[PDB]
Order: sequence, then C-alpha cells, then structure tokens
Amino acid sequence: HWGYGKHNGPEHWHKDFPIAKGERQSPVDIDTHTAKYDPSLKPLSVSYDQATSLRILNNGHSFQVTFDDSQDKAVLKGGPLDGTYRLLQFHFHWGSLDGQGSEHTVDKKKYAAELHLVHWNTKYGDVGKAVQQPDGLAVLGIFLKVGSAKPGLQKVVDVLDSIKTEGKSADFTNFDPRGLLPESLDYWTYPGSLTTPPLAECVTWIVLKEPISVSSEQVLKFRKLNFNGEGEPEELMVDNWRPAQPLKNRQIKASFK
Ligand SMILES: CCCC(=O)Nc1nnc(S(N)(=O)=O)s1
Ligand SMILES: CCCC(=O)Nc1nnc(S(N)(=O)=O)s1
Ligand SMILES: [Zn+2]
Repeated sequence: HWGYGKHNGPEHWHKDFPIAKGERQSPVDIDTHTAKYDPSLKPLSVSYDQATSLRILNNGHSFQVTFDDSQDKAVLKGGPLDGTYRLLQFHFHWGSLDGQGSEHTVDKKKYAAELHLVHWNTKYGDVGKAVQQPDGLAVLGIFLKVGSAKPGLQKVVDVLDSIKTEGKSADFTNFDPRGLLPESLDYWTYPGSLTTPPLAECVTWIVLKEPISVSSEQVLKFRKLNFNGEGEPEELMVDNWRPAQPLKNRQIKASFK
C-alpha cells in the first residue's frame, strides 16, 4: 500500500495510480515571477462562521479534522471558483525538519508544513462525485513557517496524543478553522490534482501567499504522530509530502500584484 517510504513513496504511486504522470498533477513549484497577475480574479470568499467540526483522525498518511458538509455551513466561494464549495476536512503535510514539509514550493522554497482545507463543489452533490469532475474540489493551501506560535492551532496540537497511530480518531467539535488563516487572502491559483492517491485531477488549487507562523513546539507535536498502527514498528509520521510535479501546460495566476 502507498505511503511516503523508500519503497512505497511518491515515486511509486504511478504504478497503482497512473494519473500520477498526468497533465495537471499537484503540487507544483510556484514561480512567483512567472505567475501572472489576473485582474479578473475575484476576492476569495471564506465563510467559516458556521463551521461544525466533527472528528480528528489519524489516517496513516496525515491527521485530518472532519467537518459536517451536509449543509452550506463552511463554504469557499469567489476567487477563481464558480459556485459554492463546502469544507469537508483539513489536514497537514509536514517535514522531519523545518526546511521541508510543504507540498507546494514558492520559488523552490519549501516551508515546514502545509495546511490543506479541502472543499467540494456543491453542484456535484457529494465529494465522491466531485472527485470525478475537473472542477469538483477546491483546496485552500496555507504554508506554515516556524517562529511564533499560532494560538488557533493549539487545540489541534493538544489532541494529537490521542490519535498517535493509524486509525485512531477522537471527537473534535467546536474547532474554528478561521484561527488557522493568515491576514491576507492574496493567492495563487492553478488547476491541479489531489496530492495523495487517487491523485484525481479534480482540484482548483488556491494557495495563499502569506504563510502562518507556528511554533517549534507545535510542529514537533505533528512529528510525534505515527504512520503505523498501534502494535506495529513505530514509524514517525514525518515527510508526508509529495514533491513538486511538472507544471506542463498550465499557468499559475496571482490574485495580487
Ligand atoms: C476527496 C475525498 C477526501 C479527500 O479530501 N481526499 C484528498 N486526497 N488529497 C487531498 S490534498 N493533499 O490534495 O488536499 S484531499
Ligand atoms: C476529474 C476527476 C478524475 C481525475 O481527475 N483523474 C483520475 N481518473 N482515474 C485516476 S487513477 N486510477 O490514476 O487514480 S485519476
Ligand atoms: Zn493535502
């Protein structure tokens, strides 16, 4: 089964998910000098006031916080998007050290981690149907650098000891994802894919320019998670990021000058 190890990592994924060598794979390097400012791009609309978080889960490749997506409660609209996208879950990708961990890079710069808020287009009714559509998902990507703590992240970090190993989950209600957002909603956008299997080419990527700062203590708690299930040889959940993929016939657009 797929993972991030020597023998099952991103370089192996194409064997089970041949779309890994496709025409709109993610992540990519964002060359800031080649991204073109698009004045037609609308401001992003992030409406998270009524978000209902449900559970936090270790799925063996990341940890994710899941939300109630049975109603327009936490929605993403505007920006490059047509229509309304419901927040399904967020999760992170991080490194073994602070110089790696993000999936997207900015002028080849890797960040310590990358937060992905995954949303699906309500015109497709459910996420499984949306993953089959070229405009089915919108993932909001936010870079994490190490410095000052992010207070809005602390409730996440403090529960990770209860989901150390693959398959553990816990109630995680009343978490407000607005506490994970940077000040600016300036973004880059491009058509891409899921960055984990099945690597489906269904994502409008919206990557924020402004990183959030998290503390070394906060990221160290990410790195104490395990890829393995309980009772298995302990393999620390670190470096769960896919490297940048060929841009091919794609243009990255910037919402800002
Ligand atoms: C689509 C069903 C649930 C889901 O969210 N699957 C994802 N697979 N990769 C994602 S990423 N790293 O691009 O945000 S999300
Ligand atoms: C537009 C949604 C679907 C998509 O974009 N891509 C894929 N269709 N089959 C794939 S496999 N077996 O490689 O994972 S991927
Ligand atoms: Zn992700």
